Amino acid sequence: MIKIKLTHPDCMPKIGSEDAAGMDLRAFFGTNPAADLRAIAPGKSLMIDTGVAVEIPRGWFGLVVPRSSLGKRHLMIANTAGVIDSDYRGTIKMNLYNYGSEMQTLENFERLCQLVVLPHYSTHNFKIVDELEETIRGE
Amino acid sequence: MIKIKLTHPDCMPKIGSEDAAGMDLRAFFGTNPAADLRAIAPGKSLMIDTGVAVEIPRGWFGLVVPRSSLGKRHLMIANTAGVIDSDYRGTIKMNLYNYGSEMQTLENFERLCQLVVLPHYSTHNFKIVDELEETI
Amino acid sequence: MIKIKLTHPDCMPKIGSEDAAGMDLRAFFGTNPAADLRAIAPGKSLMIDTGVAVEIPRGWFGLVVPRSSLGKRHLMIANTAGVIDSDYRGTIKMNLYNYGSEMQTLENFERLCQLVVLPHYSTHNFKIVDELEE
Repeated sequence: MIKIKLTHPDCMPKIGSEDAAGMDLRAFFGTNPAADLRAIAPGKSLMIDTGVAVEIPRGWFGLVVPRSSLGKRHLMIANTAGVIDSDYRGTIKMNLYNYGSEMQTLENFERLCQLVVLPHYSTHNFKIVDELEETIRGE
Repeated sequence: MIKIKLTHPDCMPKIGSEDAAGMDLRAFFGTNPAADLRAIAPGKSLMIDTGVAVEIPRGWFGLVVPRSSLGKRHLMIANTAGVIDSDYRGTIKMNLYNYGSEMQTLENFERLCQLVVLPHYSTHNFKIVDELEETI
Repeated sequence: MIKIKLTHPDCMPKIGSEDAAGMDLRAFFGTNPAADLRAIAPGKSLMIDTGVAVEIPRGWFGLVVPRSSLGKRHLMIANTAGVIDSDYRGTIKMNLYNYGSEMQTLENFERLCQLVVLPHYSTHNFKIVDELEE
């Protein structure tokens, strides 16, 4: 199981169908009255908290990518894609960058990125060698 | 298996060796349009049909990313990477954005993006908790 | 296991905790003192050799994405993300594009991208179908 800890109950990611690859992470601007909206100007970035901390199982990791709706807004994750290790315990942040020409305003709890949980090879299970075994593709 | 449905036979993804991570998806502008080349200006985007609809096995999903040759052309997917759920049944689209400084032209049936099919954890197998466990 | 061939010993990817999803690929500019620093101006790109060639097991592949810290530097992989097939035997390259407004400089052997090794479905295990099930 993925264990999920929420800063506020409304940070709960949007769960899709049984077949969904991912769950939608939402902006969390806080609970104060002024937390209703935040704006990202063209060429600027904003570190957005999701209010979601996760315990991903050992052997898996979290991939954070934009929702397709982010594409129309010309927003991207500044570091392209978030990689959430299974030992990470803080809340997931989305550092969103405005590569378009118009200012983008976001609502509190708006769905912005997908969290997909995938398996990975153990990064300690490697061996340094002097030559690798050749293949037709090679290069 | 990956079930592949083609709008036109020339939409067939380019499948490489047994060891290839992904298959190459192609632009689809129609059978034989007069405008077989479409230009994308700097700062502009173009929604491109691949002509490819897939059924991906349950427990897996499709990741759509540019081919490496798009890097030199300064084209990205507007939403960075496509996420194709295993219950998606339309054709895959590539919304390509020109982030560079010069016009780029795409050709009908040109290979543009890779479709890699990857496993994912069930998004329903979660539990909300009050506190997370520290790490072993 | 993953087999790794390094052009120079200092190219060794940064290995993290046992839980780490990936290992950090480093810039490899050479063995020079002339190789200490490179600059990438806004709107420009630099093809960066990692000095790292890998033999990834069959059934798996390598995904190369920026480190989190590249986001603050407004550097991206020009082709968004690297896809390393299990039969690729050259060294991994990072073609880094400066999409921001400020100058960036990178040091030799500085950690830049994450390499994550993940399974992929066999692209030969497909059927061409007349019409799909909805």
